[PDB]
This record gives sequence, C-alpha cells and structure tokens, in this order.
Amino acid sequence: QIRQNYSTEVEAAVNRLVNLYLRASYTYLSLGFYFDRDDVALCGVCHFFCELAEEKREGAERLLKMQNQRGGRALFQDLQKPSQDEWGTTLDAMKAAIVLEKSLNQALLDLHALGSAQADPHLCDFLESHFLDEEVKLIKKMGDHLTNIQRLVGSQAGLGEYLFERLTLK
Amino acid sequence: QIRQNYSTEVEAAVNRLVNLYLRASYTYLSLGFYFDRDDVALCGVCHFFCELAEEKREGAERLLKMQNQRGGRALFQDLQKPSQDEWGTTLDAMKAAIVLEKSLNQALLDLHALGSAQADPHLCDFLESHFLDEEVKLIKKMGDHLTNIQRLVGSQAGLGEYLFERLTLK
Amino acid sequence: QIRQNYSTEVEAAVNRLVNLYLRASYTYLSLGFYFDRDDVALCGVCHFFCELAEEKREGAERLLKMQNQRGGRALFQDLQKPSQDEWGTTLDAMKAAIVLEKSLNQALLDLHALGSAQADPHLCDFLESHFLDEEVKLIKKMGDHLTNIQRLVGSQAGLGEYLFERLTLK
Amino acid sequence: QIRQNYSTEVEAAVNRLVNLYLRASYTYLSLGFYFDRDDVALCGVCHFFCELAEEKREGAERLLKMQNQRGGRALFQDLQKPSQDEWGTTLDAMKAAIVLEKSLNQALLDLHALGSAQADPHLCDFLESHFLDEEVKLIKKMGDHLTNIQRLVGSQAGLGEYLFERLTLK
Amino acid sequence: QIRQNYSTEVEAAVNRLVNLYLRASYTYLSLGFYFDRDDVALCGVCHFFCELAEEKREGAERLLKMQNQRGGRALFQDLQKPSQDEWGTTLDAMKAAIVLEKSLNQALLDLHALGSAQADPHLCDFLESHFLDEEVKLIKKMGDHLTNIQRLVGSQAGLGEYLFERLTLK
Ligand SMILES: [Au+]
Ligand SMILES: [Au+]
Ligand SMILES: [Au+]
Ligand SMILES: [Au+]
Ligand SMILES: [Au+]
Ligand SMILES: [Au+]
Ligand SMILES: [Au+]
Ligand SMILES: [Au+]
Ligand SMILES: [Au+]
Ligand SMILES: [Au+]
Ligand SMILES: [Au+]
Ligand SMILES: [Au+]
Ligand SMILES: [Au+]
Ligand SMILES: [Au+]
Ligand SMILES: [Au+]
Ligand SMILES: [Au+]
Ligand SMILES: [Au+]
Ligand SMILES: [Au+]
Ligand SMILES: [Au+]
Ligand SMILES: [Au+]
Ligand SMILES: [Au+]
Ligand SMILES: [Au+]
Ligand SMILES: [Au+]
Ligand SMILES: [Au+]
Ligand SMILES: [Au+]
Ligand SMILES: [Au+]
Ligand SMILES: [Au+]
Ligand SMILES: [Au+]
Ligand SMILES: [Au+]
Ligand SMILES: [Au+]
Ligand SMILES: [Au+]
Ligand SMILES: [Au+]
Ligand SMILES: [Au+]
Ligand SMILES: [Au+]
Ligand SMILES: [Au+]
Ligand SMILES: [Au+]
Ligand SMILES: [Au+]
Ligand SMILES: [Au+]
Ligand SMILES: [Au+]
Ligand SMILES: [Au+]
Ligand SMILES: [Au+]
Ligand SMILES: [Au+]
Ligand SMILES: [Au+]
Ligand SMILES: [Au+]
Ligand SMILES: [Au+]
Repeated sequence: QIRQNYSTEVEAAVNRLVNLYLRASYTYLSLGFYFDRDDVALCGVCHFFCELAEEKREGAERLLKMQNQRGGRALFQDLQKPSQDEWGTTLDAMKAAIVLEKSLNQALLDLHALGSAQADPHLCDFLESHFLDEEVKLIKKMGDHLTNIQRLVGSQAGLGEYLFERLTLK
Repeated sequence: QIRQNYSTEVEAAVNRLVNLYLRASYTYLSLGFYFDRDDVALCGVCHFFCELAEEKREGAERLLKMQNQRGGRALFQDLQKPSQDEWGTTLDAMKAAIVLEKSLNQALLDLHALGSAQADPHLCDFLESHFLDEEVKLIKKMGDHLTNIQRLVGSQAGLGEYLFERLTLK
Repeated sequence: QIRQNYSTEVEAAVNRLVNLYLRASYTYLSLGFYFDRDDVALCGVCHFFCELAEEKREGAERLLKMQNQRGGRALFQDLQKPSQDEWGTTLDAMKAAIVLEKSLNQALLDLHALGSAQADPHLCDFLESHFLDEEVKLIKKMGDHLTNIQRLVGSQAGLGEYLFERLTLK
Repeated sequence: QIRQNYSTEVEAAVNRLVNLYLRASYTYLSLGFYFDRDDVALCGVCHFFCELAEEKREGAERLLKMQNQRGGRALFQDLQKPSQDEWGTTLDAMKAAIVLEKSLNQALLDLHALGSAQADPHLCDFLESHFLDEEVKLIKKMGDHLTNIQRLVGSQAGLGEYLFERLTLK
Repeated sequence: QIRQNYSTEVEAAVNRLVNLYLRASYTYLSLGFYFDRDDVALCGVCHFFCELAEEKREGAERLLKMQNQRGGRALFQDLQKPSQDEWGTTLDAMKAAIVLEKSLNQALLDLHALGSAQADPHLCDFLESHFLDEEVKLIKKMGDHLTNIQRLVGSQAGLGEYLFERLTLK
C-alpha cells in the first residue's frame, strides 16, 4: 500500500474533477464540429476548439495519473452531453467557452481549498504545477478574444466574424 | 480480347461521364478567364477555377484510361460551350460551380447504380478509389466558400468580395 | 446545401456509431488506468489500452468529419460509463475488449447494410477505407493475445500474466 | 579630473533630459500594459509601446554614460507617474505618444541650443549621432500611424481599430 | 546577515531531515552491496538500490544548500548503521525500502506542516519543487515492483526472483 496522507474526500473530488475535464473535452469536441458545418464554415474557430478538446482530455489524464500515484481509485461516471447541439455565433461560442472555463477554474479552487483543509501539500503542488496558471492563461486569452469579437460587431456582424477568424484565429 | 464482365451499358455511360467531366473542365476554363478580366480582376478566384479545370480534365483522362483497360472503346462527342459567357459575382460563380458539381456527383451515383445492377465490381472499385470521395470533399469546400461569401455580403458587397478573394482564396 | 444522396437514416446511424466509438474510447481509458494501479501494475497492458483509447477517439472524429462532409448534423448523447470499475485479470480485460470490438464491428456491418439498402456508395467507400479492415486486424490481434494468455495460465497464473506483459506487450 | 569644456548648465540640462527619457519610458510602460488589458486586448499596440519603453530607457542610459564620460555627475529625481491611468482608443494613445515625442524632441533642440551657446561641440556631436535623427524618424512613423488610424475611423470605429492592429502593427 | 523569516524550529527540522536522507542513502548503499554478494547475485537489484543511494545523498545536499541559502547552520549527527546487515529476498528488501520511503515522506509532510505554521513560504516552495512529487513518484514505483514481485512468488520463488530482476530491473 502506498497511500499516505490522501483523504477519501480528496480522492472523490479528484474523480469529480476528472469528470468535469472530460465533459469540457466533449463540449469542445461538439463546438469544433459545429464550426466545421458547411453552413457555419469557420475553420479557425473549429481549430481553436478542437485544440481545447485535446488540452482538456490531457488535463483529465494528468489527474488520473496523479490519482493512481497517490493510491486513489479512479471511478468513472457518465459524461453528460454538451449543453447545446448548436452554438450560435463565434461570440456565443466564446462566451459559452469562458463560462465553462470559469466553472473548471472554480472546481480547481474548491479542490485547492479541500487540499489545504486536509493538509495535502502534494495535491496543492500538483494543481499549482499543472492547472491553476494554465487555466488563468486560457481565461485571459478568451477574454481577449471576446473583446475583439465584440469590437467587430458593428452593424456588419458577418464581416467581423469572418475577419476575426481569418486574422486572429489564423 | 481482354473484355470481361464489361457491359455495353457501362461502356456508354463511361463515355458520357467522360463528356461531362470535359464539359465541366471547359466551364471552369471559362470561369477562370472571366475572373482574370481587367473589369473583374479577382486573381484568387481565377486560380481556384483554373485548378478545377485541370482536376476535371484529369478525371476525364482517368475514365478514359479505365475504358481502355476494360476493353471498352472511347467515343467522343461535341463539348458544349459553357452555360454562360459572363459569370456575375464570385457568389454567382460559386453557386454555378456547386450546381455543376452536384450534377457530376449525380452522374457518378447513376454510374455506381448501373455498375451494381450489371454486377461490375471493378467499376465500383474504380469510382470509389478516384471519384466519390473527391467529389464529396470538393462539394463540402464549395459549401464552405458559399457560406463565407454570403456572410460577407452585408451592404458592402464590393468589400466582401475583395476580402474573400484576398484572405480565403489566397 | 451540399447534402446529396444522404438519408436521415444513415445520418442517425452515423451519430450512433460516433457514440459507440467514443464509449469504447472511454472504456479503454478506464482499462488503461486500472492496469496502472499500484496493486495491478502491468505497464504493457496500460499502454496497449491507452493506445486503443486514442484509436477509438480518432475513429469517432473521422465519422464526425464525414458527417459534416455529407451535410449531416452531428448530435451528441451522453457517454455512458464503462461497464466495469475494475477489470480483473489481463485475460478478463482482453476478453472484455474483444466483446467490445465485436460489438463495434457488428455496428459497422449494420451501417454497411443500411448504406447498401439506401444506395449510398460514398458511405460504403468510407467504411471500407477506414473501418472494416482495421477492425478485422484488431480483432485478430486480440484473438492472438487471448490465445497466448490462455496458454500461459497453467497453475502459475501470476507468472504467466507477468511474462505476457513483459514479452508480448513490450 | 577629466572634465573639460563641460558647463554646469549642460550638465544640469543632461540630467533633466535623462529624467524626461525615463518618464517617457514609464509612460510607454503604462501604455503597453493598458493595451494588454483583457477589456482592451490589442496585442500589436502593446508591443509597439513596450518596444518604445525600452528605446526611451536606452536613450536615458546613453545620456548617463555620456554624462560620466564628460566628468558630469548624474543626479536622479522622482519619476513622475504617467499623465493618464487609462489611455482611451488606439487613436488617443498614438496622439498622446506623438505629443510626448514632440516634447522630447523640443528638449533635445533646447539642449543643442544650449550646447551651441556654451561652445560644446562634443555635446552637439553626441545629440546628432544618437538622438535628433532617431527622434525625427519616430515622429514621422507616428504621424504615418495617426493618418492610417484616422482614415480607418468611419462609422465602423471598432473594425478600423482591429484592422490597424492586425495589419499595420503586425 | 541574510537570515529572514527562517525559524530556529525549521532550521533544526531541516538538519534532522538531512540526517534522515543521509541514513536512507546509507541503507541503500548496504542494500546494493548485499545484492552484489556472490551468494545473492541479483545485478539489477544492486543497481536499483545503488541509484537510490545516490538520489538520497543528492536530496541531503539540496537541503544543506537551502539551509545555507536561508542563513541556517548545518549541524551533522551520527549516521546510524542500517537496520539490517542482510536483507533477505528481493521482496523483503523492496518492503524495507518502501517503509523507509514512507518514513521519509512523513518527515517531509511534518516539515511542510511546520513551515505552514511558521508562515515560511520559501520552505514550502522548496519542498514542493524538489521533494514531495519525487517522493510520491518513487513510492508508486516501489508499490508497482512489490505487486509484480508478489505475483511472481507462486511455489517457484527462485524463478520469480530471477525473472523480475532480468525483465523488470533491466
Ligand atoms: Au474542429
Ligand atoms: Au478545425
Ligand atoms: Au477536431
Ligand atoms: Au491548495
Ligand atoms: Au496548499
Ligand atoms: Au495544501
Ligand atoms: Au478564446
Ligand atoms: Au476565442
Ligand atoms: Au487566439
Ligand atoms: Au484562371
Ligand atoms: Au488565375
Ligand atoms: Au488558367
Ligand atoms: Au457501384
Ligand atoms: Au458495387
Ligand atoms: Au458494383
Ligand atoms: Au468553392
Ligand atoms: Au469557392
Ligand atoms: Au478555398
Ligand atoms: Au494507460
Ligand atoms: Au500505460
Ligand atoms: Au493513458
Ligand atoms: Au455498404
Ligand atoms: Au455498398
Ligand atoms: Au453501398
Ligand atoms: Au489484444
Ligand atoms: Au491483448
Ligand atoms: Au500485442
Ligand atoms: Au506591452
Ligand atoms: Au505586447
Ligand atoms: Au511590455
Ligand atoms: Au548643438
Ligand atoms: Au553645435
Ligand atoms: Au555645438
Ligand atoms: Au506610432
Ligand atoms: Au502608432
Ligand atoms: Au508601425
Ligand atoms: Au549496488
Ligand atoms: Au549493482
Ligand atoms: Au553501488
Ligand atoms: Au508547507
Ligand atoms: Au505552505
Ligand atoms: Au508554507
Ligand atoms: Au522499487
Ligand atoms: Au523494487
Ligand atoms: Au523498476
């Protein structure tokens, strides 16, 4: 037995966070293919979201690996379908993505608070090394996108949406 | 004599499909030079269509080569002049091109149905290997273009048409 | 609109098959991490299943891409949790995996039958090019593994399980 | 003692000009980070100003080095906070920057006049070699920017501001 | 004097932890040479433990270096002889090693708790950067070994012990 200073509460919260990252991965998968539709056709937006799907899956896998390293047991639940089947405009999609990220970030913060209360400094190191800063960086990038998309909706919404995709998402 | 399991009905349909691909080649030739007119001057659009002319000719030549491999006899008809002398806007031209492609695709599907009824699995392999998927891919790309062109016609049609050509057709 | 010769029945079946491949991906994800447990610790088995997770996800993504190419609409459902939380011996796990693969293969065959009834030769080409042969190859490899694992269970089950992992899964 | 033909009046004016260049450096530092705000998010503008911060600091350091070479004594004052905490639009910011540059340029000209009255040809060579032409070049570039930004404010101010940043500040 | 926010309690605990790492280094030194005995002769096991001796010494040296950086004073005690002169089977030895590691890990956790109570964030950063994760990784690897060794003791203990050494410790 390797397990040491690893609470059942942390263990459960880690499994839940795995589920959240995989669901976020699935949502980005859905976002990406929506933007590849022939009637939506924003290549840059598709690529931005499909790269996010991959990053979220890798996040989940790092959690799992850590679960195993600590002597916890991975438990998998259903992955709930994404919150929408169609994602509207690039603006709507980027808003949906930032809401999703802030929810992941809150989960990460709830898990740090749990780790601190349980006195689990390995867990806190883990999250600091691989999660907190990356999530902050992503959220800042999404905020930057949203600001640029918004400046580009004048009365020429189609034009702005094309330009953003061609000149930022490049 | 090499001919084996190659019906006179398939043979005729192959010659007809050759004629269709060559006519499509000629239409793209006309589309390309229209966009090179000094009073139209959309370089990217010219290059997109001239590359299509070449792909359609190569399609025809692969058919012919297969006709000969099976022991059929190539028979050539008049190539009808393209359906228009002037092709309007990039939008009009891309619509005309997608109609043309869907007609080629339907011909390809009619020839697969004929091959299946004649029990000609070489023919069906041929079309699968070199035609069905390529036609599907092209049609999807044209749908994507049309969607982007359409989003770019606000009330600034000239501006949109320039940007599409500069930033997509690149 | 690009959609041509693409039935609503094929479209639904493609979405279902996407769901099956993603669920199979999730099952392999669970299989892989079970074998990375400190109390199971079969590195080779973990790597075999984690590579399968990735192949199944890529399968799903190729389906989705094809869905979009044909003018279908991707629709995502819940991904059901894997059928087990713990997977027993390497033998048990490989049996579970071959059952899973035969179920995917049957789904692939049901979709070819549907494509043939709908007269959809693009769909049939798609499955032939990327799915049928790969699934057959994998199933044969799993059969080969199962045979070797089984020959290795004498009365020295632990020894056999170690050797298989060290000398085959390498 | 090395000091030769170096008036106390030149010496003081050099220290003042150091202070001006460092303050200009600090203003550009503030301009740069304002444009990196998530609610402003104009990467190109941030980079243009942060490069200016660095050039102004280097200007100051060349002055200081010359002060020491001539046997003067560097004296440092407070660096006053920048004139604004928020800098408005890219247009507003570029106007603020050109005003700042013209004030530095005037200081440079006042110091050449002082050097000529004191008969200090080393000082005049120094300013000619490293300051006068560089300041003129920068001011011309800022004038060019301002002209392009202004042409880009139609009634689509957001669009113009995005394009300038993407296609000029690149 | 450099010392700042560095308690006498942390300082003592750091010296104690140095002693623990050096003793662990000495124990691995003894484990390694036991496995090089002509009547034990398990090369792979010798190399695994001698590499551990080195890692534990380096751990000690990083502590010492940090002690000096913070203005603490290194104080050395006797290094107690290892707990055994002969270490039994590879299984016995790996069990002894995991007990040793869990004791080091507990010491590391006691020192983080002490650092948190003393409000010493440099100390906590230090341990996170170089100790907590490495200790967790090692313990997981030892758990994995133990599991494989245990599966290999059937009634053919000699055979299992040879195979583990040849095919894992490689
Ligand atoms: Au995508
Ligand atoms: Au994409
Ligand atoms: Au994708
Ligand atoms: Au924490
Ligand atoms: Au913490
Ligand atoms: Au903590
Ligand atoms: Au974003
Ligand atoms: Au975005
Ligand atoms: Au971006
Ligand atoms: Au052309
Ligand atoms: Au051309
Ligand atoms: Au041409
Ligand atoms: Au066919
Ligand atoms: Au066929
Ligand atoms: Au056929
Ligand atoms: Au097109
Ligand atoms: Au087009
Ligand atoms: Au294109
Ligand atoms: Au794995
Ligand atoms: Au693995
Ligand atoms: Au994995
Ligand atoms: Au089929
Ligand atoms: Au078929
Ligand atoms: Au078919
Ligand atoms: Au297998
Ligand atoms: Au297997
Ligand atoms: Au294998
Ligand atoms: Au900046
Ligand atoms: Au910047
Ligand atoms: Au900067
Ligand atoms: Au002068
Ligand atoms: Au002068
Ligand atoms: Au002068
Ligand atoms: Au400028
Ligand atoms: Au500027
Ligand atoms: Au510029
Ligand atoms: Au050794
Ligand atoms: Au050794
Ligand atoms: Au040694
Ligand atoms: Au701590
Ligand atoms: Au701490
Ligand atoms: Au601390
Ligand atoms: Au070990
Ligand atoms: Au070991
Ligand atoms: Au090992």
